[PDB]
Amino acid sequence: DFPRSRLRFKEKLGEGQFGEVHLCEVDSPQPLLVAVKILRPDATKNARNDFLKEVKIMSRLKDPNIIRLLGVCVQDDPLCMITDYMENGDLNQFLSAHQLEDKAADPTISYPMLLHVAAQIASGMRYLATLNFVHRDLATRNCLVGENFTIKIADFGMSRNLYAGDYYRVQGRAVLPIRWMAWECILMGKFTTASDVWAFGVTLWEVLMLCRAQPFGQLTDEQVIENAGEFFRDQGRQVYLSRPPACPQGLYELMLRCWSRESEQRPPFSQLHRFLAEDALNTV
Ligand SMILES: O=C(NC[C@@H]1CCCC[C@H]1CCOc1cccnc1)c1cccc(OC(F)(F)F)c1
Ligand SMILES: [Cl-]
Repeated sequence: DFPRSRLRFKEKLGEGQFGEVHLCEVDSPQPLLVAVKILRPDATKNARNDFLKEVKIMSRLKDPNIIRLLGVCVQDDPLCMITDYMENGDLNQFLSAHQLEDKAADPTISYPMLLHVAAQIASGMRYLATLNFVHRDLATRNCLVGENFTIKIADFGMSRNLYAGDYYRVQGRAVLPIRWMAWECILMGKFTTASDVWAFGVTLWEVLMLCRAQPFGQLTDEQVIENAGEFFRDQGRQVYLSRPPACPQGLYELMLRCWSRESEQRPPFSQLHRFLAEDALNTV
């Protein structure tokens, strides 16, 4: 554990439904920067409950490419969660500020580095699958970036105003990231490792687009939901995300397998990782 007195709050990183995140300095660990989530000023009973469960969920997760809990605060202190500061923020903003390098002749990013980024996400999901842990909301907006393009999968929740358009809302219902969701998820509301594979396909599409466009960006929420119906009825009228310019055809055919109607035919994270780390290198 860790005493709240030993933290030096420095600035504000973001706001959540039941907490808020600050960049803090630690002088006497056991100039070290860390990210700390604490209760919001208007902390409710229900919010303290969700905060404590977040700590329990996060305490399961121990992998180089998954966010890790470095510690929590002593019991009689006001509640806190401490994790590594990821200095380049979320992956969506980060990739947005880069463009594909022009090998012929603003920071840039090469195709092999994009593969490297995608492969780390795949490895993190490989780990989650071994725990039978289902993420439920994989997307570039929920990945963090550290030094040297290191990537860690996290989960900000669905409340950030910046990504409001990524979630479909109906009064009294669960909030749904429908443009990342497998057809069975949209129709029946339930999430599996196989639907995480589907979301990974979309996330891989994002990375290869350098996050310059929303998935199915020219279609409405209602058209995206109706597309799930076309997967169900299986009469060849369903549509897919198109091949990104940075994406060679061999890699795109792997993306497409992530959107197979049958869950069993979607590739496991072990195979996705192997392709991204090895096979995709002869397509460079
Ligand atoms: O990520 C999760 N919760 C949010 C986390 C809470 C602790 C304080 C930091 C904050 C993220 C922002 O962190 C920053 C932000 C900016 C710069 N550096 C760090 C989470 C929650 C449940 C399950 C989970 O597992 C997996 F992701 F697998 F779903 C991950
Ligand atoms: Cl948060």
